[PDB]
Parts: sequence; C-alpha cells; structure tokens
Amino acid sequence: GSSGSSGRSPFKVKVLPTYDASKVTASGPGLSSYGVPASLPVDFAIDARDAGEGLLAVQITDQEGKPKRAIVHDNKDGTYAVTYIPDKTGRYMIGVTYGGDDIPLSPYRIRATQTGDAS
Repeated sequence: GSSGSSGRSPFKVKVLPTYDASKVTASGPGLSSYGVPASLPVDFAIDARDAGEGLLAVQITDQEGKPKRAIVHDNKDGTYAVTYIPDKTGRYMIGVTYGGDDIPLSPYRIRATQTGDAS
C-alpha cells in the first residue's frame, strides 16, 4: 500500500531543471577501489561540472544494512566533501543522490581493509 500526492503550486512550468544528477561524480579515498583503511576517518570529494546545485545526500550501509554516521562538509567552491568512519568492516554500499535523484554510478561497492579484530 501507499499514499500521498501532496504539494501544489499556483504557477509552475514544465521546463528542465538547472541541476542534473547524471552530471554528478565523486573521487577520493572514500571511494577507493584498491581498498580503504578500516576504523579510519576517510572522506571523498564531489566535483560537479554541469550538475549545478541539488540537495546532496549520502547513505552508508553495512553487509547487514545498518545506518552509518556520515558528516557533511561544505566548501562552497563548486564541490562537496563527506567524511565517514567505517567501524564495522565489510561490504559497504554507498548511495549518493543529488536533488532527490540517485546517480547512475551508485550504489558504490567498497571493502574496508581491517586487521586483527579478534573475538
């Protein structure tokens, strides 16, 4: 089941938005394919060329799918930084979104390289 359909407007055209998720990309250690240090404060960079401006949001989950703490850094220089401390190593799935629209790049598959953690 579902419901809603809320929100109206007295005047609004059907033109194209200035922003564009598709034009959104990210680079850095936080998304390093080679691997990332477990229990280490890592952050990536979001450089937008033709993505314009759009509500950015990050969702970090674990192999089980638990909510992870994600900090938001504002540079106001045409980019966006995000720090995340992966405590519980494992398959991490990051779901980046811009202006209520997920990019064709996400989700993101990363592996937290941990050592020891004997139980």
